[PDB]
Amino acid sequence: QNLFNVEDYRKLRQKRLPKMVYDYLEGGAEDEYGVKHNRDVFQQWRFKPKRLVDVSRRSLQAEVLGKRQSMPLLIGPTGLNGALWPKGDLALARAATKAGIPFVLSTASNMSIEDLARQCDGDLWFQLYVIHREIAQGMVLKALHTGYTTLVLTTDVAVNGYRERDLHNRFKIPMSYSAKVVLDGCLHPRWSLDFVRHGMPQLANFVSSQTSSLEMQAALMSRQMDASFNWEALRWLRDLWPHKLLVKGLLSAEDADRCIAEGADGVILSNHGGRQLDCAISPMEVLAQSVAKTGKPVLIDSGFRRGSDIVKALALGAEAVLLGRATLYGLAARGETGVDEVLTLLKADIDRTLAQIGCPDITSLSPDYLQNE
Amino acid sequence: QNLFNVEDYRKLRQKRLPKMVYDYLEGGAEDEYGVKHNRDVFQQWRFKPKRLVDVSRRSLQAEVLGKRQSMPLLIGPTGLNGALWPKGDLALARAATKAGIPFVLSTASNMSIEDLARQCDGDLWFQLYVIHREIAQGMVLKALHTGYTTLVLTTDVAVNGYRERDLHNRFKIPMSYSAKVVLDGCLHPRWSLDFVRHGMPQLANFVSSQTSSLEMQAALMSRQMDASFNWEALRWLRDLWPHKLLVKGLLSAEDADRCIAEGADGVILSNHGGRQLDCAISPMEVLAQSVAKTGKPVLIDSGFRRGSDIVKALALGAEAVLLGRATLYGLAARGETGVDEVLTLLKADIDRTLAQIGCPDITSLSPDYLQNE
Amino acid sequence: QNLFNVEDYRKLRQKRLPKMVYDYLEGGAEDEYGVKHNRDVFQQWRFKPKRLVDVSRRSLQAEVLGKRQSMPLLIGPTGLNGALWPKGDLALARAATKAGIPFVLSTASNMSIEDLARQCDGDLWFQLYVIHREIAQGMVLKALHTGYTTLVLTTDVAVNGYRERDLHNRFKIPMSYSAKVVLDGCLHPRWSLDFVRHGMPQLANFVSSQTSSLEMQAALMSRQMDASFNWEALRWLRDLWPHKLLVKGLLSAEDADRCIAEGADGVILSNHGGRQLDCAISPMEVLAQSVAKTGKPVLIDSGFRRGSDIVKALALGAEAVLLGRATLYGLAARGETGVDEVLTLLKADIDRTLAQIGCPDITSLSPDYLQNE
Amino acid sequence: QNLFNVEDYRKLRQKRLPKMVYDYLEGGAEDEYGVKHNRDVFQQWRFKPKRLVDVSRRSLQAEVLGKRQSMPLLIGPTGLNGALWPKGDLALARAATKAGIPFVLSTASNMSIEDLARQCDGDLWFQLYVIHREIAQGMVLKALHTGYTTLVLTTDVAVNGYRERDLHNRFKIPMSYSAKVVLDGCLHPRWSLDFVRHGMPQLANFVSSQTSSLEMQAALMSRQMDASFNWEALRWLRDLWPHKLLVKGLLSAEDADRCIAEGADGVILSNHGGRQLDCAISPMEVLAQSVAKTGKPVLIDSGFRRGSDIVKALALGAEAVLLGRATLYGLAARGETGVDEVLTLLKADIDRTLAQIGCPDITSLSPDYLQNE
Ligand SMILES: CCCCCCCCCCCCO[C@@H]1O[C@H](CO)[C@@H](O[C@H]2O[C@H](CO)[C@@H](O)[C@H](O)[C@H]2O)[C@H](O)[C@H]1O
Ligand SMILES: CCCCCCCCCCCCO[C@@H]1O[C@H](CO)[C@@H](O[C@H]2O[C@H](CO)[C@@H](O)[C@H](O)[C@H]2O)[C@H](O)[C@H]1O
Ligand SMILES: Cc1cc2nc3c(=O)[nH]c(=O)nc-3n(C[C@H](O)[C@H](O)[C@H](O)COP(=O)(O)O)c2cc1C
Ligand SMILES: Cc1cc2nc3c(=O)[nH]c(=O)nc-3n(C[C@H](O)[C@H](O)[C@H](O)COP(=O)(O)O)c2cc1C
Ligand SMILES: Cc1cc2nc3c(=O)[nH]c(=O)nc-3n(C[C@H](O)[C@H](O)[C@H](O)COP(=O)(O)O)c2cc1C
Ligand SMILES: Cc1cc2nc3c(=O)[nH]c(=O)nc-3n(C[C@H](O)[C@H](O)[C@H](O)COP(=O)(O)O)c2cc1C
Ligand code: NA
Ligand code: NA
Repeated sequence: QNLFNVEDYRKLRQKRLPKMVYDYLEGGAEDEYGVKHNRDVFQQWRFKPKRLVDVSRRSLQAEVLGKRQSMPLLIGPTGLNGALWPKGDLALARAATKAGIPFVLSTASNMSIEDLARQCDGDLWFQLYVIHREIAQGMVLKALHTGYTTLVLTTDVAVNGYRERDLHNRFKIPMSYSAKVVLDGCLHPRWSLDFVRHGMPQLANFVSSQTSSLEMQAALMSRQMDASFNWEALRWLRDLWPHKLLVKGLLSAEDADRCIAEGADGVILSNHGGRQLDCAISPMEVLAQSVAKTGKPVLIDSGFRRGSDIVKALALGAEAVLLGRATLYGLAARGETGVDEVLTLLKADIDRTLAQIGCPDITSLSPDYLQNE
Repeated sequence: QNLFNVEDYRKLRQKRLPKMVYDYLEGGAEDEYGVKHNRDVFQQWRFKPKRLVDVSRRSLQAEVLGKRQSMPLLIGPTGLNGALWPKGDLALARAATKAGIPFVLSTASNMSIEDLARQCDGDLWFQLYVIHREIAQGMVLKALHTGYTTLVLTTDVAVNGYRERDLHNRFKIPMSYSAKVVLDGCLHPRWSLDFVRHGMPQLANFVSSQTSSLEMQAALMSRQMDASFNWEALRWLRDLWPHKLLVKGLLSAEDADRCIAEGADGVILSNHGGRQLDCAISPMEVLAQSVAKTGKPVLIDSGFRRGSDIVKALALGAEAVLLGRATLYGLAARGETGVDEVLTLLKADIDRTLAQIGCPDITSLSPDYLQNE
Repeated sequence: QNLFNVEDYRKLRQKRLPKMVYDYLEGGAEDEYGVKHNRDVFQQWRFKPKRLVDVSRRSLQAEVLGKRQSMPLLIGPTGLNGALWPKGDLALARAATKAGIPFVLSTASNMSIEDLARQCDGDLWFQLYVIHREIAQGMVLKALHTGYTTLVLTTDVAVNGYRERDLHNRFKIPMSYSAKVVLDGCLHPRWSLDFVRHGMPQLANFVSSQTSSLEMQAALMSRQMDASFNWEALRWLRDLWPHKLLVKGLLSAEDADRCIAEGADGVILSNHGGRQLDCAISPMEVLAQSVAKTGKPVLIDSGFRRGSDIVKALALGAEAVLLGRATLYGLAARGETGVDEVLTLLKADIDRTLAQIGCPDITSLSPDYLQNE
Repeated sequence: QNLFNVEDYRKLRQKRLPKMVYDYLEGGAEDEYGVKHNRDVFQQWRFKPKRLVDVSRRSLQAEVLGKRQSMPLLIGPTGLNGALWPKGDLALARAATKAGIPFVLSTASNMSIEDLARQCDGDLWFQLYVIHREIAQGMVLKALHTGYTTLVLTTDVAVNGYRERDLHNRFKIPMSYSAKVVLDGCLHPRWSLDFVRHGMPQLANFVSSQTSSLEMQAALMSRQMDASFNWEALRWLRDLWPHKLLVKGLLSAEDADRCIAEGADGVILSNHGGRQLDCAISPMEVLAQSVAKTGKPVLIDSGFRRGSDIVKALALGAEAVLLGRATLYGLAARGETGVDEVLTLLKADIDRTLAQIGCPDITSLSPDYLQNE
């Protein structure tokens, strides 16, 4: 284990995964100015430590939507985790659970709402795309009836982002074979062996006797995307769903406030990890405004790789941070154990950062610890 | 092939064109800080999407100078397109009309005012350089009588810009042969064959028994450039031309306002794609100001390569964007089909961008969708 | 040789030291954005020279904590200098005294408090880490009774910084052998020979019959670090120590002011040379503010390599600058002579800088000689 | 002649000159952040052209210190031009004269005050270092008696800058032979042949039967530098010199104003081409302030390579721009003809720039043509 940070796991993923799958994981939209901006924006703050503060007893635990967890991270929703590691959705969820944090299941998961709730008893969240009311109500109810605590509505994939790595690779659900496909698979024998042994992953929440192939399932899922979803549909969802409701994919304090007005319990500021709109702002640019404007839980993702990144968001008011690629690196490098190791480092990293800035209780973070640069 | 954006066609044009011709198309003035700045300035804005907006039915069509077109782009005027592809002016013109947008013919075209109007029935514009009243009145009249709808006066080539790529290549109108020339032509057989079969392109609006070679046509054209053209000459032109009149090459709101005061119907903010003055501002720096100061159509060019670039200019108030090199890459790679394809990508790209930022009708764009950085 | 500045000695140290030891000396925390920022920040000021000032007689001497020295530098505290050169602590100490400046011995030195005082008669300072009162009182007392004039309390190593060079190299106190270790030692025969002849360096202030190996000494030292050290413990130390007391590792004027309030004689602004917290501010960002807020001696370190760096800190109000790596490069390249030489270059460099900016007496420096940029 | 700008001549110099001489010409002080800043600062302004202005008749001529010249450039003072080209001082002066502009002779020239006035009838300036009154009065009077019109006092070389290229090369007046010297001379046969044919250049203003070698002359010149020269000595000089007096090497409006108060007719803002103090401001940073503060001629140098650079200084108020390296490139590349060609380009370049920004009369330049960026 010569692995000391998230980036060491990224490097390991790139060796195990075929170029085509790594490009699906790593790529962003168009020129990828956005993913770069998602990282660079964190250099806009530096730390002003408070010295001679007793930090001998540190606590990372905190309340997210009124419920205590061991640190303010979550494993956020990502589709097709089964391309990365067998039963990857369950790997992630078990690691989140051992680490004391929630896991968010994707509409596009390779393991169904119900199979995951049957095999793991952590705090499971479900994320729903913007889709047409009928089959949406079908998923929401399966999540209700199996004990999912909070529902996430992702609003930033009405239409698909223009990801040119996937276009250059021809990475699309009807795959077939190719000079490049076979070659890519052959130079990555560990993954290909895993792939033959276990088979093509399925869009498990679209499976049935009648839609029994991936090509069939994806076609159904894209037919269900609803680019007309508006504030009215959100009220419909608020009324259908009795527990915690969050709106994901927002990039303004104004939309954040409107979501709360229509009944949301909180929001997730996000640009989908730079995968949807290359020239979108980072959510860090509207965090403090959205926190000040709403007074309700503001969570955030997009670009987080280091404990200092996370700490900066928490000091500006964020209730918690969702990990996408960071823990996905652990998954495809080393499976469920990889995810455990990444969360173990990030916890140690957050904990070390709190020590060095003189703030022993994570809930007492504030901009006072930041220099604006 | 793998052609998914404008840059992929640049790569393709660079392979087909001989180095000297590629350098005439691509180059800018002196150090080329200006062409660089023309691209970089677009990073001064990022997008704040509005979510939970119905974007299932999008419209790109808009009024330019009171006339509806399918999207707010134009193929702007560029000279010597016949160096890029046989009958290059008509190719560009036929593609613009299929796509539903105007095409602007250059004073320096390889096909004459009249011959283009006899071969294309789109919305044709004519651009006139600052030149001496006599032969200017001649071209203006040919254009009026052949049904051109709009006249644009280009005001930024009083003197020739200092383009050091052409100087180092010895790319000048008395060409002759050389070790390098022949070598360049021989390494580009598709283009050289096209050139041998079809001959030396000619300045078609300067052809006559007396100026029967390209050298004589260019000698005449540069002797006709009139660095004294002032506000008086503009009024003279305004009285001579009864239809829509635009002034191109402005880089201040004050000059824009004066152009409107002297009867112009609108302006084109431009620095000639960085080809005339390396240290000129980008026209994006004075776009919002010119829109507020004149209240008349403000169009713009210089630097546009991505749909996101175009959308940012439209949200700051521009009526439309003219393309120079972007559609010239398609022309020089694959002719009229290449041009079609580039316009097809840019229309889809603009449309996708509108979807992602939550603005379904292009006419409702505003700075509200922008963050200034 | 061709040794004309500090960087030339870095190049020389890098050739003699094995890669693992060079990485312990050179490395910083995590991404090393901090060490980079420590250098770059000096570019935020440029010089406005005053001309037609008589600068024929220049003086570098100045009062630090009321005591005259030949120039306003100190060799600050660094641990494990014996890894760089035999008797490295004494070499540094003997060179400082020849140059007329204090030397600060580290808690983590390879030569004991008492043995250094028996072998050098300069102005010796002792730096104490934040540790448990019992053995702290022991070292403080050894230093008082052996004639140390100043005590500095380093407050920024509650927890160890995350230095990934050492982790990737497996550079840890239970070392052992390896393919890479032996290879590294064999490619650096001068250093390896020195190491074989002289043995494993020891934490000399933690030596006893029971902690008779380096592993045991380091085990003891890290168990003695006291993350609870607070303002109360500082008063305790203030009463225990009768002479000059400084607090090192501060990064705010507010903490500086509190340190003065609790009896300290001055402070050292520091981020431990970027080794503890990658995203910490440079202390130059809070230098002028700390000087104005306390009105007491404000010293500084972190990033200094050029005489111009030093002069800029002095014009903003700093009483003196401590050197870490700069004089360690001289030590590891050429021992006590290397250290002498580096101090000789830096004194000449400071003196030349004063000549060029028209300020003949170092004590009259002021921001008036600076432009903020 | 494939030479279209100053940089093409720099490239040519580097091939003809031995590395050691090129490094003396090109190098700056220490890290050479200063020369880089001297270039980069010009990117802080861009141009806002005025359109539809009659620029058919352009004039470059202007008054410098009340005397008309053909363009507001000067060839400024540089020592050891005879290392670059035989009788280089006379080459430069003849080119300045054919181009209609003054030439400034250096104290450190390879041709004496009197020999140059005997062989060229242009507008000759003399620059004097800060030196001890006696031999200074000897040079000032020779310049007076031979018709030099203006005297320049250079105040920024009290002590020598720390130029590490010269230190690495051992480029010092007692040269001798060496592995590197002979090798350098052998790989540059054109220059070495020139050097044997004509001999070691001499500090011609320090020549006599008694100080008849370069080693003797340089020793005398460095003994005469007077780091005590102050405002009193300046008044002495003002009284000794009856014609125009300028003070060179200033970097503040305050010193500029003081020079005028003590009788100077104007100042030259300069940092000696980045050769004296790496971290000095560019003089462009205090140009507009010095122009506004004094109301007397403010000239400038340091960093000028392009006509746009020059134009920007003139629009901020500068009376004229002195060239150092720019015309020295022409000299060592191609002798007197090289200097002619460089000035011909720069005139064409200034003239083209005025056309493109719509300002036909150079005296009507103003900040109105600039955008601050
Ligand atoms: C405009 C909208 C377009 C829709 C965009 C949809 C993009 C989604 C990408 C679909 C990829 C389907 O995910 C599927 O995963 C399987 C197993 O995990 C992998 O399987 C495939 O890739 C590997 C690459 O070496 C090959 O060895 C294998 O033979 C091939 O079938 C691919 O990853 C893909 O077949
Ligand atoms: C601290 C202050 C130090 C004082 C600084 C003084 C630096 C000044 C540099 C002095 C160089 C004297 O300039 C003199 O020029 C002659 C002819 O032009 C050149 O002559 C020399 O260089 C060339 C290099 O190839 C050799 O071939 C030749 O044999 C050698 O003598 C050198 O340039 C130098 O000898
Ligand atoms: C491969 C991949 C698949 C994703 N799938 C989904 C998804 O199915 N549903 C969703 O709401 N967000 C999805 N996301 C977005 C993440 O939830 C999250 O917003 C993003 O990854 C955070 O950016 P980061 O990767 O830099 O941490 C996906 C992200 C990636 C990288
Ligand atoms: C090869 C080339 C030729 C051009 N010729 C003309 C021209 O003849 N008349 C004109 O008004 N503008 C001309 N232009 C400028 C363009 O009309 C347009 O202003 C510029 O290309 C826009 O910048 P862009 O290439 O970055 O899109 C030319 C540009 C290029 C690159
Ligand atoms: C190898 C090394 C060891 C150090 N050891 C100590 C130490 O033991 N105690 C301490 O207070 N500071 C220690 N420091 C920090 C230095 O005292 C000083 O604050 C820092 O080196 C200044 O930055 P600079 O290297 O850029 O000059 C150490 C620094 C280095 C590089
Ligand atoms: C090789 C060289 C020698 C110089 N010698 C002198 C000199 O003897 N006296 C003087 O006043 N300035 C001298 N200068 C400074 C120039 O006069 C001028 O200030 C500087 O070169 C302008 O910067 P630039 O080279 O970027 O144009 C010298 C500059 C160079 C590069
Ligand atoms: Na299910
Ligand atoms: Na003389």
